[PDB]
Amino acid sequence: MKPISIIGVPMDLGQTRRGVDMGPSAMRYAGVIERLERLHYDIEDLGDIPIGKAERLHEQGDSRLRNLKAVAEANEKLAAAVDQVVQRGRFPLVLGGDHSIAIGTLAGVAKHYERLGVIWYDAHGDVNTAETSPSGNIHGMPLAASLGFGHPALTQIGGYSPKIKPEHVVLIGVRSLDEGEKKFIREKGIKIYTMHEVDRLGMTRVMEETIAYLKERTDGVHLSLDLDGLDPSDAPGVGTPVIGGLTYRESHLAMEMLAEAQIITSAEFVEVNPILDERNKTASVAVALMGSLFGEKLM
Amino acid sequence: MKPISIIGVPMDLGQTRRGVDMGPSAMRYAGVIERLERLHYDIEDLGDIPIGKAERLHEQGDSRLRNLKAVAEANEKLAAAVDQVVQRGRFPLVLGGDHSIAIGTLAGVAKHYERLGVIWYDAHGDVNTAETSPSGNIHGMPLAASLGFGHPALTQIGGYSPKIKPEHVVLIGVRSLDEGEKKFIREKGIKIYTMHEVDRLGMTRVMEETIAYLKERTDGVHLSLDLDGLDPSDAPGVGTPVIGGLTYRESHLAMEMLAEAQIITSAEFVEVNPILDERNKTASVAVALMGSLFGEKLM
Amino acid sequence: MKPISIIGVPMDLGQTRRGVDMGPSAMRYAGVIERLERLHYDIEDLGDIPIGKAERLHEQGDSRLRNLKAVAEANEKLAAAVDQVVQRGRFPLVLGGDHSIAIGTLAGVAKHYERLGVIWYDAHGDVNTAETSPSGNIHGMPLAASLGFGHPALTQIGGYSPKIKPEHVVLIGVRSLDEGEKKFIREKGIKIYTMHEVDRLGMTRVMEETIAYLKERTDGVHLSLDLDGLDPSDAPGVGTPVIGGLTYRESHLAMEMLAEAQIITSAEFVEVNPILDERNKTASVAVALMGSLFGEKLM
Amino acid sequence: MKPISIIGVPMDLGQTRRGVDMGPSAMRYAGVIERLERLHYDIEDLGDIPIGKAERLHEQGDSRLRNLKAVAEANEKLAAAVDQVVQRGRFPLVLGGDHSIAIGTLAGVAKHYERLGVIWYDAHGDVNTAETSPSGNIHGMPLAASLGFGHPALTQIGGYSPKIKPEHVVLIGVRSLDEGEKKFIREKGIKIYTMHEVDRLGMTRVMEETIAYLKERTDGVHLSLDLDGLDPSDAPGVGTPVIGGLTYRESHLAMEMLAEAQIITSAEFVEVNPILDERNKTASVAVALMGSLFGEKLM
Amino acid sequence: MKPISIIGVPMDLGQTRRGVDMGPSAMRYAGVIERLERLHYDIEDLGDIPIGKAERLHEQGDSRLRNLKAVAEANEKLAAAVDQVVQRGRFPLVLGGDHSIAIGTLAGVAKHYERLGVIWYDAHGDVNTAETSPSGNIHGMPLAASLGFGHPALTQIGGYSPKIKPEHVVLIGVRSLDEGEKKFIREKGIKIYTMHEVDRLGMTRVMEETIAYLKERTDGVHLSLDLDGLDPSDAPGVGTPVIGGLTYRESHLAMEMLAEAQIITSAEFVEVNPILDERNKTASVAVALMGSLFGEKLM
Amino acid sequence: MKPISIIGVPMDLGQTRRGVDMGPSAMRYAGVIERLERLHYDIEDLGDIPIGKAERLHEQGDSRLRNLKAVAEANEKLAAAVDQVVQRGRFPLVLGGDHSIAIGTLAGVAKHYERLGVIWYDAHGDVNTAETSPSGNIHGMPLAASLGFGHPALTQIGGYSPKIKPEHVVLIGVRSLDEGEKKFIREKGIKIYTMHEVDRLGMTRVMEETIAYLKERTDGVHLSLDLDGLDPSDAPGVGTPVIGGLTYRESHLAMEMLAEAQIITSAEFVEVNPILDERNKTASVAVALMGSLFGEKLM
Ligand SMILES: [Mn+2]
Ligand SMILES: [Mn+2]
Ligand SMILES: [Mn+2]
Ligand SMILES: [Mn+2]
Ligand SMILES: [Mn+2]
Ligand SMILES: [Mn+2]
Ligand SMILES: [Mn+2]
Ligand SMILES: [Mn+2]
Ligand SMILES: [Mn+2]
Ligand SMILES: [Mn+2]
Ligand SMILES: [Mn+2]
Ligand SMILES: [Mn+2]
Repeated sequence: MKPISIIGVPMDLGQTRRGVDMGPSAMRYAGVIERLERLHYDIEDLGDIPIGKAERLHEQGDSRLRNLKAVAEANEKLAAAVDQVVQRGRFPLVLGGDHSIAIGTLAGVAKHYERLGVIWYDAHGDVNTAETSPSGNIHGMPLAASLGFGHPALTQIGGYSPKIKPEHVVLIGVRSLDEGEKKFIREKGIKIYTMHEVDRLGMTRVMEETIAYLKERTDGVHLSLDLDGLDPSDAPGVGTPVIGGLTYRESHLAMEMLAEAQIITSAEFVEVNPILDERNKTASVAVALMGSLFGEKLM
Repeated sequence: MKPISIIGVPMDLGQTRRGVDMGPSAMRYAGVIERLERLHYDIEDLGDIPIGKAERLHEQGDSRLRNLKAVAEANEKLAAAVDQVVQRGRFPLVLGGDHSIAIGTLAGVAKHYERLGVIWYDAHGDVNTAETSPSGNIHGMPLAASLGFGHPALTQIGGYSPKIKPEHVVLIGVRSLDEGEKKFIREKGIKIYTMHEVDRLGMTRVMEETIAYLKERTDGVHLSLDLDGLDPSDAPGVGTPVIGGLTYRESHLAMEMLAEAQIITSAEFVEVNPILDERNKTASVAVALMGSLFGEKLM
Repeated sequence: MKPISIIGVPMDLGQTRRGVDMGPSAMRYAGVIERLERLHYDIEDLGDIPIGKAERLHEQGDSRLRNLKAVAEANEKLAAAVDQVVQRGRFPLVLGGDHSIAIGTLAGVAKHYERLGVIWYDAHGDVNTAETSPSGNIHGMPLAASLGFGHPALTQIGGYSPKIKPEHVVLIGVRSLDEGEKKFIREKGIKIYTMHEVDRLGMTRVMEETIAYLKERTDGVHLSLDLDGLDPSDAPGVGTPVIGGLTYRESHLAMEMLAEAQIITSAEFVEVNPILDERNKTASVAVALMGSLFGEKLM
Repeated sequence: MKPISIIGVPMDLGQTRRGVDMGPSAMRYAGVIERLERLHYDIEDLGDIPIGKAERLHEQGDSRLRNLKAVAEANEKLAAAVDQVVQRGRFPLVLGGDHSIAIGTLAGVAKHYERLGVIWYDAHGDVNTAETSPSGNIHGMPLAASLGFGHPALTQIGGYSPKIKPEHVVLIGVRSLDEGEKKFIREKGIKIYTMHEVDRLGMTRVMEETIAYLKERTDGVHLSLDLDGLDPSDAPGVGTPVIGGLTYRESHLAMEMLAEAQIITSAEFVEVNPILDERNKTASVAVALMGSLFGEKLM
Repeated sequence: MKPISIIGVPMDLGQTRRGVDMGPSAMRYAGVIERLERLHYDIEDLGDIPIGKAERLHEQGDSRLRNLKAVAEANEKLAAAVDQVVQRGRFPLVLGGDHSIAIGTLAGVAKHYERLGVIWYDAHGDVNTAETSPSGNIHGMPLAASLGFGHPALTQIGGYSPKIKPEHVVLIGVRSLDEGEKKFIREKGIKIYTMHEVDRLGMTRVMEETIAYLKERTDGVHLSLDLDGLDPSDAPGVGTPVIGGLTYRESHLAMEMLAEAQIITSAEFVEVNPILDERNKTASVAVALMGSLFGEKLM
Repeated sequence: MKPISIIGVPMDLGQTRRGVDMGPSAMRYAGVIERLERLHYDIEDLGDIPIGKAERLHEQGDSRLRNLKAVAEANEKLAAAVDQVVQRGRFPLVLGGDHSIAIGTLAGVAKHYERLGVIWYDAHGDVNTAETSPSGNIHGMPLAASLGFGHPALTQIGGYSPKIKPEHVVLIGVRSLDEGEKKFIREKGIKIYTMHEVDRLGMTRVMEETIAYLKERTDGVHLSLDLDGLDPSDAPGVGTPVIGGLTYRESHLAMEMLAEAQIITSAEFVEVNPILDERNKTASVAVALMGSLFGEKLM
């Protein structure tokens, strides 16, 4: 198996902080390195991408895009870092705060694939644009931006766009969308398994369908896992908790299936928030999930 | 869609209080009005039904029927209020404390239908009578009384009985019954999905069966939802918590299915107890469930 | 039905204590006696088996087998006590601390059956030997020892070995194994339903398969239930909690199914740890499960 | 186990013959006696119930009820014979032609049970009445009549009615119904697993659900198996073949499950028609199924 | 519902006859008209498209495209007839011999839809071209030709091409392909459920996936059912029987699901061959399937 | 891939002939050579092993072992032939009559492996001994003999015993056993999937479990396929047909799975009986199964 390179991006740049910047530190504390070493991986921790400060009481920036400069600049550096990791033939594993970092991760990865697919495991769709976002928070726009729909500053990160096509994205666990997002998912024809579908189909079927779909049409698959995809009972420490989510068992099963499938070529675990967490529980859950993603088997 | 009229009944009249009288206040605090307005409903909050005080230690009374007078009188007023709401062509949404208020809600509603059905979502069956009740608490007798079995002060509320037939009732989530209640359910032939059946069949099947059953034999359906039907992990703040209940996901799914089905013509969310709740969590869960019942869709 | 005899074994003899010695007391506090009496059983509480003190860091002993003498001696007594209970035609119900006591329980029971089967409900396999155990804790070796694999001091308890054959054991809820344990399960061909299988098959199917399997090849079945088989969210108070376990609902269903099946001829509920418990919750869960195992029905 | 008494009823009394009268003879030829003796049963063959000749043309009668007198008289005698068998503490095994004989079998059996359940394994519902039957054939009315619906001549056989309640009947394999039958099943609330449900659920689940349902509400269960419940590829020799039926494997499985369950207290295998059979194949299939029902195990 | 217009195309134009020209007559004999009338449809039988005689040897023939002129001319007329039926707002139901007629049916239908989907139920893929066909039989090329890959004579029928896009086609029951066909399916990315997938997934899942797939991307769906998709045990009378096919039960279920889905806007049942049939069995099977496709329900 | 060498053994040496001696000829007629050549294999047909005539009545022969000399001598030659094929680095494919030839095939193969596993696909167990056999037919003893149980004449073939260990055998499709055979399977602990297990688990799961089991404990696997493992509807022409068997689809799937698995190192298709076959159907089924076993894929 190829070596892994961890990159942490302690970003918490929404209009107001959510504590997710501490995510990387918490997951490191939970033992992500050690967990992966036990699985016999050659893994390195490149450290963290530097993040600019958020907008003070009065600074320059776009109303419709909170902390656009800092967000874009951080993502530009991440894109470079991720690109290099891939260049070196290593698997990039990005740990983060804001899901906004998916813009940077996909920017560095996508250029290396003809048809890169994406499994967006999240409670939210993240397909807002400056036009549709009620808040202007870029963390609610990473998927749209990566599809080539968003502010120029975000869609062009890495020097190109789009990074992926809508037919190569599969949303899982979604249970919170803005009307514009519903319209977007709908009009762009993005495959999506809302909690409703998981309830009616069961995670095993959802995963089999997802894996088969992407496998038959992509040459690499990126897993963008937002911990809030899980229910707050299992993952209390997240930036924006939403009730009615995926259980740890469903998520653990999903990771094992992806592992077996061997389709994931890059991944990122984001939005861990120590402020709402209980004794680093969520960070530990993230690490266990990474463990399964990377081959850990119960027998 | 027709307008909605909310009626609160802050009743906590068992032998000893359980804190459920604060349920309506908590659900209002959780934003029930606002939640429904966003769905574009013409909704009004009629306020609360006045409740008489509880009897003390050694007052004159019926020990087989704790606080019979106050309970009956409050239910009589509620029946009148509900009746008028239906008269006005509005949907009655009763919020409450004791599940005893079902007697009043059904009294006001039933007379307006030829074959009114009932979905009793609860951890308990509520089919005790003065003869079978170990406690004498009327909150453990609402369903039986509404079916016409029990003591007269309760069965005659609204000026008639019974309000419904056993063949039109479906119990869901039951996991706590007295021997007499098991005998009652059994002898009266009441359809029931205990936690065992939900476990073996899955909520989607349980709801499909329920919806079809009632649909093919009633002209209106009343939803009497006791928050303790959900597991205390999801709904800690209830009058009488019972372990091993329905998850919020199963309940959310159930409400969405009922909404799609369009069979619910009146509803009541009861037994919310702020004293055992965690930061109004259960009240918020009640409101989210109401949201789904009234059309809120995740996509 | 035959009478029940409860035997408590307050053992907490791993290298370092885990608080499980308080398990019997906690379960008695949760009302195990009363619960069973209500089901109309003739039940007695024989009390507790005396346990020798643990060894201190620099004392002569066996590093590969922590507290071997005290563990072996306590199990020898238990075996005798259990044997007598069976002799009297009573059902032995052992309550405990360390799962090591399974050696004693099986020693007293097995000799009374031609083909005794075992359902090992646990988060761990407990099939380590002095050779494979990283810790040397005997509580991680009870199943192997009972199968005749391990150090003579444990395998010979009761004056014989093995107590059971690998084809008559079914592991359920396993999610934590040492490599040697994986090899053992594998090479010995022990039937096992890891959390993965429960996720894919569902508890109803797992239990039907298990019950049918053992029923078609044994003349008695022993249930060795380790509370840590349940998820720490339901059973926080256990010696060695492991995330991703069985829910109380799945476990309650399992017990009801076993009861219906009438195959359990002896049982033991172990590893309850008051130190990590929340208001005797886990002890209460243990008692509710016992209640189901012994006939308690929700309707 | 109790002794078995075989009773043959060579009835072929629809408007026009279907050859099913030869059913008993064919099943005897297929070795039903020998098959059961090998299982170590004390079994006797009481012989055949005498059947009156059918109405031709210039005979006073009714079109709404073909051969009502002969059918009724034969069923009256069968009821008596069956009654006596039960009186003697023996298991009544009726072999037949027309499924109309279920009227007689149930008449003799039911009176000996408080809540007799029925598993109706058939391609048809058999719930027509003189009013709903397009043909007037009584073989299409046995279940309805036994439930107390139909000509008094049929509903009163044995001197009472109804023999069973709708809540204690489970139809399996149904794939051919008249509109009135659909209405009947629907309005009476008879549990039914059409070929659609078997396809979606699988026979193992169908049988587990059926067995549990009846077990939890009856004190005896009668199996009324019409060979046409099986697909004509497995059972070509039947009175009224209908494509899309149960396989021999599903039926064999069902019989094994019922045997395990120990719920069947009486049974009848009917509608075998030598005229459409291939080398007594269907008769042989009936006997193999009876073998499984009575304990024959493949290992 | 809209009216139906049946069109028969008695074509048997492969290099050597297969008897499928008699298909339309056999299906009419099996009662297709009467079957649909009972379902209350306004249906007409337009009769048959005239078919030119086949080349013998010493004529203007083509070993790469057997009977190209007659095949093309017949399909041109069929296209016109189908077009007119659609024009009239009627549902075109084409009955046939060679599956080559799908060229004509799709030519008349497709032009009326933006994104016409196709469910190709067959034992074969029918995606050969003059270049890849070992035989030169056009009946092995209808799907390819309709996708725009084939001789101009076939691809241009109706005055346009292609009639459909590969993303809108779903093959079901395939079990017989030429290497070139495997390459074609593969390279064009046509969704296909071979018998292998049906075996592993089950027909219910195959149909749910298929229906959802096409529904989310087409504005009309054409069903091209080749009776050889069914196993020769159920459908013996077909032009090119292939062992290991779909059962009548799976096919019947499929038709019911499509009916429920309401996605089929045109259909054709082809390749019925009276010469290999047993008492018009296959023709009767076709009619029962049409009955289900058009609303016939077993309850 | 390595070359294949076909060896035919036209043996029909039970007490009375069953026509299976013609099996090799029928499978050759069905095109086994041609089928494999198309898959691009270097394959040779070594011809047939000479078989001695059988005893009549007034001739030397053991009733407990019908035709022991001829059977043993034929198997001795076969063992030699198979041994040499393996020596040459070729895959031995034995075609046959009596399943007794498994003794010879395993004798020639096993010696070349440390832990040879066996998949015994059959309607019968073939584990009788001279002591347990009701008939004395050696064709009902090949598995037992190969396990080292039976007449020295059979157990010692090839100059050694046993050829395999019980832990390395998996029986599939069994549905016909003698009591002694049940005891043998049971006591020796041979893994077995009776038709019951296939019904409850489905062939995909049965095969996955089988493949994994053997793979994790053997260095070569021999497939001993008796055509009677399939249901007589699919494989009518077999020596001893037994109703209720595996479908062609399940068998075809099984072969495809084994092929994918790459675990089969030798194989034999036996018991084909032209006398009960319909137009060489069973022989053609055998060849299609061999085609799948050797790589034939439907897409
Ligand atoms: Mn996000
Ligand atoms: Mn999120
Ligand atoms: Mn209640
Ligand atoms: Mn309650
Ligand atoms: Mn343990
Ligand atoms: Mn444990
Ligand atoms: Mn019938
Ligand atoms: Mn019938
Ligand atoms: Mn075709
Ligand atoms: Mn075809
Ligand atoms: Mn054999
Ligand atoms: Mn055989």
